[PDB]
Amino acid sequence: VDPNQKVIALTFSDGPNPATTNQILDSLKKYKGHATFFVLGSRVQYYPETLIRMLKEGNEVGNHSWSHPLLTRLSVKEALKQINDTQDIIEKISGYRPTLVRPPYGGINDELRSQMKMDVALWDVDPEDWKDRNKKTIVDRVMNQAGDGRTILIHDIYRTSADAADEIIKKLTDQGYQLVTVSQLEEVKKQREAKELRRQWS
Ligand SMILES: [Zn+2]
Repeated sequence: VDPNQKVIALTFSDGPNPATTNQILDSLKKYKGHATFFVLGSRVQYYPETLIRMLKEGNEVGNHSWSHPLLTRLSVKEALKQINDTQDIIEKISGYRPTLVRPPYGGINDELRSQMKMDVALWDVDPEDWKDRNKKTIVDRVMNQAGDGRTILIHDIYRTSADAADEIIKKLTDQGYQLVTVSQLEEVKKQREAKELRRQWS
C-alpha cells in the first residue's frame, strides 16, 4: 500500500451472509481490493466457510458482538461475554484473533472501552443502507462523500447493499483509490504523519 496515493477503507457490518457477503468478496477480488468485515459471532457459527474465505482473500475481520445488542444496555459482564464469545468462535474456526471491535449501533462507554482491550473501529461515512434499501441511493450517498482516508460503513446482509458495494468498489477503483483494510489505513496515516520526523534534521 502506497501512502502517497489515495486510500479508503470499505467496511462491512452484520455478516457473514453467504448470498451477499460472497458477492462482495467476489467484487473485491475482481477489482484487486480488500475490506474489513465486522462479523456477528452467531453468523460466524452458522457460516464458518465464509469467515475462512474472507481471511483467505486478504480481508481483515473485526468483532461486531455475538447477537447485536446495544452493549450499553447490558451489564459489563454481559457485554464482555458478547465480545469474548465472538472472539472464541472466530478462534475456533480459523485460529485468528481480531484486534478491532465495532460495538453495535456505535454504542460504547469508557468502562467498556477499558475492559474490552480492543481497538474500537467506527466509521466516517454511513449511507444508512438499512433505511434506504435502494442500490442507487446507497451508491450516490457513498460516492458523494468518499475521499482519501475515509472509512465507509455498509451492512453486508442486504441484496441492495451487495449490489451497491459492487458499483462502489468499481467506481472507487476507477478513481484510483487503494481499497485497504482498517489496520492498513491506520498504518498509512502513521506513515504520512511520520514525514514530520524529517523536521528534526532539516
Ligand atoms: Zn451491525
